[PDB]
Amino acid sequence: ARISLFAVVVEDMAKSMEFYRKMGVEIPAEADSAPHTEAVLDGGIRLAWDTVETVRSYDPEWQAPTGGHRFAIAFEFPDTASVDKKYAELVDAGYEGHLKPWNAVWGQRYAIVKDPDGNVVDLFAPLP
Amino acid sequence: ARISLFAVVVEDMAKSMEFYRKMGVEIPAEADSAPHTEAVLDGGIRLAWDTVETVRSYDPEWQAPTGGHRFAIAFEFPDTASVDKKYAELVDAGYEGHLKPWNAVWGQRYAIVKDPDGNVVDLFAPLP
Ligand SMILES: CC1=C(N)C(=O)c2c(COC(N)=O)c3n(c2C1=O)C[C@H](N)[C@@H]3O
Ligand SMILES: CC1=C(N)C(=O)c2c(COC(N)=O)c3n(c2C1=O)C[C@H](N)[C@@H]3O
Repeated sequence: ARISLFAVVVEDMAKSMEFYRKMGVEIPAEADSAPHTEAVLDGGIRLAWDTVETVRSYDPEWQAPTGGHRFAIAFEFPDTASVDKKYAELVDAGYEGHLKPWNAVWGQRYAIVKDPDGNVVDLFAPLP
Repeated sequence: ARISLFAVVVEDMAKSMEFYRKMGVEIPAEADSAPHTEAVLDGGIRLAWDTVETVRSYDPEWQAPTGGHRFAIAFEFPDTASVDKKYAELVDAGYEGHLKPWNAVWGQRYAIVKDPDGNVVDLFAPLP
């Protein structure tokens, strides 16, 4: 078997797409009306989003979680200043800043925001 | 920016690695002792796991969620019978089967298991 796709459950497709569009993700046209949307990553792994309605049609037991994230999506920037700047742009836009940029022990400038559903999105670049 | 990595928070690295090894993922040697492990996917996107201890060193607010998944990892199989068989192998091994194989409305044989931490893992193949 091969990992082909990572999927995220969204309360509101259009609101989630606004966020991922801003992150730079290539979002299919008209995705705001879709029950399921896919973005294509290098190598052809897919990032997909499904509405809650969609999920409950085959997985009615689904309920949102509460509390911390089990997962994160990490976006790489071409330099460390770009991390700080994008963090600032996202907070401005009203997105939740979770952890302001810092120099991480593992050698990257790092910062953490949340998507509209509260999913963890990491911003990073390698340290000089 | 580019999506570079997807990260999962694990309570027990060795137990999570046993699971992902069984799914076919190429796991670095000695990963059971690591605070952070990465697997490489086509195109060079990384799948990473971090221990809870690791996460709390910079994100002490982290707590596990409760209830449903916000995310899933989807593995593709070369044919639909392989879905049923792998589902069975995983349940045998003691992993939680969440939804037994079915023919999904979107045109795939599909099944859902949970990893040791309760994360959702999809098994699928396209329908003839
Ligand atoms: C409308 C629709 C699709 N057109 C689709 O392709 C798909 C996939 C594809 O999944 C895979 N793995 O390729 C999955 N869902 C869907 C879905 O609802 C809902 C599921 N969450 C599932 O992931
Ligand atoms: C020990 C260790 C690393 N060697 C490492 O490389 C890394 C990354 C790399 O992340 C990126 N994006 O490349 C991230 N963490 C770590 C970490 O703890 C902990 C974080 N959760 C973070 O994701």
